[PDB]
Amino acid sequence: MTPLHISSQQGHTRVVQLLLNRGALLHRDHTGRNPLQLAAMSGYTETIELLHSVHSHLLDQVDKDGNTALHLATMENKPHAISVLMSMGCKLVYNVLDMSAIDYAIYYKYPEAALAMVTHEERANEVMALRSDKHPCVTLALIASMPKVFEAVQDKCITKANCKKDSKSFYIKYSFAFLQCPFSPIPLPALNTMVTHGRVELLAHPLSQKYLQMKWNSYGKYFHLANLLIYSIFLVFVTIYSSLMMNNIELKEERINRTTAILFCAVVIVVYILLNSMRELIQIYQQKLHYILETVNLISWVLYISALVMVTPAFQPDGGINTIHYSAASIAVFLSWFRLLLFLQRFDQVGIYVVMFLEILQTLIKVLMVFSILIIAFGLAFYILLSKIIDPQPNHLSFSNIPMSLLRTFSMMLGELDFVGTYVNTYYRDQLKVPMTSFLILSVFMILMPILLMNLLIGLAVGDIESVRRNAQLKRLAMQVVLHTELERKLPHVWLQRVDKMELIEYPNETKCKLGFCDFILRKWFSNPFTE
Amino acid sequence: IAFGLAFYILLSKIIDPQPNHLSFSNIPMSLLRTFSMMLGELDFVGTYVNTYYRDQLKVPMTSFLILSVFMILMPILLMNLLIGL
Amino acid sequence: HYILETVNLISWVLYISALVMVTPAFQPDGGINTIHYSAASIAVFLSWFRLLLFLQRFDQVGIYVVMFLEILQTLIKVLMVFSILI
Repeated sequence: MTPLHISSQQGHTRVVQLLLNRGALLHRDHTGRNPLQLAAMSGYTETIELLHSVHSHLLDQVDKDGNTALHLATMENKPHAISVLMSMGCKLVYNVLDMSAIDYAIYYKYPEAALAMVTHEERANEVMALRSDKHPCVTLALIASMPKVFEAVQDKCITKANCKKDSKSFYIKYSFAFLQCPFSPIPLPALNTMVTHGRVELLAHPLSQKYLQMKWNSYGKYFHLANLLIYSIFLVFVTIYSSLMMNNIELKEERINRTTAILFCAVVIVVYILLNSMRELIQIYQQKLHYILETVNLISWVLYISALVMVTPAFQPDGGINTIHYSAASIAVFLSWFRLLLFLQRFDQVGIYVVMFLEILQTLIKVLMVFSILIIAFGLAFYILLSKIIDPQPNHLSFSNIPMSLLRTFSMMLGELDFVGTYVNTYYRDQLKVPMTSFLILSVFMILMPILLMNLLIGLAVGDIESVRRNAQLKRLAMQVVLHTELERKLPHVWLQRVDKMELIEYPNETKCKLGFCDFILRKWFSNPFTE
Repeated sequence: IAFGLAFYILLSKIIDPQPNHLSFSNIPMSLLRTFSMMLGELDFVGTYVNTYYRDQLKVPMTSFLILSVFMILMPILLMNLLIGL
Repeated sequence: HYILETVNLISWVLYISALVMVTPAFQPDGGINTIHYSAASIAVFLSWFRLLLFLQRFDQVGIYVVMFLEILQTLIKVLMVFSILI
C-alpha cells in the first residue's frame, strides 16, 4: 500500500484530498486493489465520491480475484456503500469463482446488503435478472433464504398515481413480473416455493392476492365445480346399484334377475370408469414417480377396480352372485363416500373441519403402529391364559386363536371388558384355568390400555386441533395454490398463456358492475381469494 | 352413510336372523345402529364371533375388515375430534 | 442403583420367568401345570414391553414413547392417592 491506499482506507478525506493535489500516482497493491476498492471495503462513502470525481476510470476494474468494488462492499455488509456504488454506474460483472454481487449477499445471509440492491430506484430490475450458477433465479432464492427481503420487493410492485386518492383518474397498478420467472414450465413457480417453506407473510400480501384473483376470475372457478359434479354422477349410480342388488338377490347357487334398472346402472358405471381411466393414463405418461408418493391416486384405483367387480353379474348369462361380489360391493360403497370428504376440504364455512380430521389421522397412524406392540403384548398374554378353558363358553371363543385374540384385545380398550361374564362367572364355578394371574394381567390391562392409551390419543387430538386453528391462514392459502397448480397443468398451452396478464391496472373509483347471481353463489361456498 | 351402507351389504343376509342382526336388515335402521356404536357398544362377541364359529357369517374375512377400520376411525378418531373441538 | 433404576429390575423378572417357562422341555416327561402357564404369560408380556424402551431413540416415532412413559409416572402417583376412593 502507498499512503494514498492507507489514507483512503481509513477514510480521512482531507488527507486524500491533499495527496491528490500533489500528484500521488495510482497503482495496485499486492492484492490487486486500487484506492477505491479499499475505501469501499470500509464504509466510507465520502472518499468514494471524491476519488470517482477525479479519476473516473477506477470504479469498475478488478483485483487479482476478479472482484469489483461492489463485491468487496458486499462481502462485509456495508449497505450505505452499495447504494452509492450502484448510483454511479458499477458494471455488475462476475467473479473468478463465477459468483455475482447479489450472490454473496444471499450466501453469507446479509439481509441489509441484499435489500440495498433489489430496492434501488434506478437499477432494481438489473440485479433480479442475473441468473448465476449457484443461484439460477434470484426470486426463488430470496423466498427460501431471506423472506423479509422479498416482502420489500413486493411493495415496489404496487405503484399508485398522484390524483388525490378520490378523483376519477386514480389508478393503482400491480406488476406481476417477478412472480413468473422464466429461467419445464412448472405452473406457479414463485408461489409453490412460498408454500414449501411455509411463508404466510408472503402469500397474504396484496400482490399475491391480486395474482390469485387474476386467476380465479379467469379460469379457476369453473373447473373446480366441474370436477365435483362429474364425480357426483358416479357417486349416485354406485349407491343406487348396490341398493337395487340387495332387493333383487333371489335364490337358484344364488342368482340375480337383471332388470332394466340394474342393467341401466351397470352401464353408466362401466362407461364412467373407462373415460376416467384414459384421463389417468395421460397422467401416467409424464408423472411416474408420485404414485408411490401420493395417496389420493392410489385410493382411486382400489375404488375403480372394486366397482368393476361389483357389476360383473349384471353382464353374465345368469347372474353369478357369490361372496366375492358382496366383498367388492361394500368396498366400493365405502370408498365412494370417503372420497367425497376429500372434495369438501375446499368449501368456505365447513372446510376447516376436514382439515382437522385428516391431520389427526396422520398422527394416529404413527401412534397405532408404535403402540401395536402393546396389542401384541396383551393379545398373546390372554391367549396363553384363556384359551384352554375346559368348556369353551361363547365368550371365551374369541381367545381361542392368535389373530382373533388381537382383534378382541383391540375391541376391549373401547369399553367392553365383560368383567362379570368371562372372569367372575367362570371363577366361582371352578372353570378358570389359572386364577390368580388372570386377574393380574387384567388388572394391569385396565390401568394402561383403556385408561392410559386412550388418554394419550385424546391429548394428541387437542394439540392437533389447536395447531390448525393457529395456522389456519396458511392452510387456506396453500389449498388455492395447489388447486391452480394442477388445474393449469392439464389445460392446453395455446389458450393458457394468452389469458393471463403481466400487469393489472385497477380503478378504485369507477362504478363497478353489480355481481352476477351465478358468480355470487360461487363465492359463498368455495375458498375464493375474495375474502380479504 | 359410508359405513351404514357397508354394513347393510355384509350383514343383512344372515341365513338365520338372530335378534342382534335385525338392526342391519334395513337401510334407515343401519344408519341408527352405526351411530349408536360409535358410542361404545360394538357388541363384538355377540354379532361377529358367536356367529362365525357356528358358520353363519356370510362374508367372513371382509366383515372383520370393515369393522377393524370402523373402530380405528369412528369411535376413536371421530369421538376425539369432538372432544378437541 | 438397583433400588434406584427400574429397567434393570424389569430384566430380572423377565429372565427368571423365561427360565421357569422352559423347564418342562428338560424334564424326563414334560411336567406342565399351572405355574408354567403363569411364567409363560409374564415372559411374553415383558418381552414386548421391554421393546418399547428401545424405541425411545428413533427419529420420527420416538417422541410418542416419551409421552407414554411420562403420563405413566403421573398415573402412579394419582392411582395411589385415589386408591382411597376405591
